[PDB]
Parts: sequence; structure tokens; C-alpha cells
Amino acid sequence: STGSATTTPIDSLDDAYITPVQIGTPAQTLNLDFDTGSSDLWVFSSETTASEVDGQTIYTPSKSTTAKLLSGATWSISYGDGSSSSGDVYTDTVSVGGLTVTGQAVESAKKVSSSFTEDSTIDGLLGLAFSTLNTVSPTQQKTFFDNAKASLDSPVFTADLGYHAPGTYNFGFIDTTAYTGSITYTAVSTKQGFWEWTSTGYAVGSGTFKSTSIDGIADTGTTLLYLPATVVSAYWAQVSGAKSSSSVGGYVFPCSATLPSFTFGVGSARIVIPGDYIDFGPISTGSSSCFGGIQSSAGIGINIFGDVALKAAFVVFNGATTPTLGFASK
Ligand SMILES: O=C(O)CCc1nccs1
Ligand code: NA
Repeated sequence: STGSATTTPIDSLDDAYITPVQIGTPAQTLNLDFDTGSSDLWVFSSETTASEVDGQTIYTPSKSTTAKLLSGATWSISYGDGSSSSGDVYTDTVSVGGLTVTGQAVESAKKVSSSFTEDSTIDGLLGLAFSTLNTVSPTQQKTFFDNAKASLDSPVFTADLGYHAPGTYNFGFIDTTAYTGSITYTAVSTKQGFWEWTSTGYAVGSGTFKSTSIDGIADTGTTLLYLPATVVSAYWAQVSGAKSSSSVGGYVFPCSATLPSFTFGVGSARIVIPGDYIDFGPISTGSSSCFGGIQSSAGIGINIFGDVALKAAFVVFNGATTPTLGFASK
């Protein structure tokens, strides 16, 4: 089997991407944030505290003929940005892009934190990291990918995120029309439950490439690129007037700037992030200070190749017995 679904940026900044997902019988379509940095499929639901719902579409298990309570199971998750959610669990049929899984754990939120409530465009998350991170207790559950993988033509999914445009998540196949050149594959460690890999270095603009190992995760659920402070300082030093601001929460720069590109290594291959991708616009409406898309990972405890990096590439998440990541230009 295969599946193919379009993923759409939630706003003009590409802050996140939503992908329609069919849950239940008859189908209930919810727009979920596919997150390769977590392992829970959770939804706004008929159980979610009413004051914590503001515009989301909800899953109502009582209206699905295939829903069953997973008796005694609960979940609770905290993300890197301080957001959180928790609740109980149903099993139901879940389809993405024509690929169907029966018996998928659908984590129904009873509580969500304020950021979730305030984002009317995201109806929940679909985790695509390794199932070792799934938070369901007392019986840990599998991701949608882990449950599908019995069935896929090839044990893979691909992320093809757009810059200010829709893109695609495919399951079970490589679309050889979706990228240019060749895919460069690189080793993955599953020891922390993430798609963790080691970049071979970086360059700033038209500068020389610095060969250096940068461990980090491929995380579609994180907006920005978080790298070591040395790397990030070297980038922003090439932008007139760029500074790290304590009060704003990171590096800012004059909106009148033209930003340099940023290159990262994947083995002997290179992925170039255009400067434009690193612009996250005014820090507040009407400001001439703009927020940078490359930020320090110091204090976060891991480097994160988030959407700023991933949307410059066609990315293969290879879930074979020995997992690997692949990157191609596009
Ligand atoms: O131009 C603005 O609106 C803020 C300028 C800044 N002052 C301090 C941090 S960022
Ligand atoms: Na922000």
C-alpha cells in the first residue's frame, strides 16, 4: 500500500503545516500537524474541556462505528516549546492520503495548553518519531507509520515541505519526480527515539564550508533551525545590525536586510537554505525588527533541523530495520 497527502502551511510564515487525516466511520476529517519529533497521535475531541476549544474541528468517538475505548489508557505529553496536552485513548480507523490503518491509537485530549487553544488551524498532532517515545500508559502505543509499515510497498515516508506553498507527505514510496539530483542517505540513531543524525558541516552564504559534526534531529514539528551557538553566531555576524535579544527570545535583524543563505552538509552532499527562508518577519506587527529563522540550541539540549531546514530538501525517513535519513535538493 501507499498514501499521499498534501500538507499546507497554517499561516504566511510557514509556522507549521497541516495535513488532512480521516478518523473513524463515517470519516471525520481533522487537520493534523505531522511531527517527526514526537510519537503521539492526539486530537481535539468531544472530551476536550470546552473553554480550551476555540475553532478547532473535534473528533467525536461516539459518532464513529469503529471507535473503541482503550480501557484504562491515558496519555500526557509536554513539547520542547512548553506546550502540553493529555487525555484518554480510543482505537479507530485512521487514513492518510488513501493509506488506512485499523486499530490506530487515537489519543483524545481532555486538556490542552493555551498555545493549542489559540491555534484554531491545528486539530491535533500525528507523531512520526519512533514509538519508544509514545506517552500512552500503561500500554505504550505505536505510531501511524509503525502500524502501516506491515503493509507499505517500502518502509518509508517522505516529507516535501513547501516554502510559502503546499507540499506533500508520502507513505510507502519515493516520488523520483519530486527532487533533483540524487538522494544522499545518512546514518540515524534511535537511542533518544528521534530521527537523530549527524550533519557534516555548514557554510554561511558564499563562504567556505566548515567541516564539523553536528548531531541533531529532523523535526517537522519545529518551525526553526536550532544549531550550536558558534554556528549561529557565525551566521548572524554576516547580517548588518543582527543581534541576540534577551527580551524577544533570540536573534533579530533589521527587516531591511538581505539574508545570506545557509548550507548544511549531508555526507558529502550540501543542502542550501535560501536567505529568504530564514526570514520570520516583524517581531510584532509593524516593527522593523525581524525574527531570525536560525537560532541557538543552547539550553534546549539538542540541535533541531526544523522546517526552515527541511523545507529546503526532499527528505526520506527510511524506517527499515536499520533506519536512515535521505536528503535531496529540489
Ligand atoms: O524595533 C523594534 O520594535 C524593537 C527593537 C528591539 N529592541 C530590543 C530588542 S528588539
Ligand atoms: Na515566535
